[PDB]
Amino acid sequence: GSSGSSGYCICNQVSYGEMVGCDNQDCPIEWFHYGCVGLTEAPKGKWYCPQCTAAMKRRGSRHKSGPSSG
Ligand SMILES: [Zn+2]
Ligand SMILES: [Zn+2]
Repeated sequence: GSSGSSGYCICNQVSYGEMVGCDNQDCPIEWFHYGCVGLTEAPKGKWYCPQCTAAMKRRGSRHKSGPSSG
């Protein structure tokens, strides 16, 4: 059993250093490192973690989620 860190960022590490809270409160992390996501500096506009933008993108165009059979 590995205990100690709260595992937040995608790297499964504690929430330290300059972190950017995902705009989507629903986000399971809502906290990613700047070096992990690549943010030399705070985002002027709205910033969405790579975990959401990936999901939202699929839901957008080609929104076809039917029954899995075959
Ligand atoms: Zn990280
Ligand atoms: Zn997110």
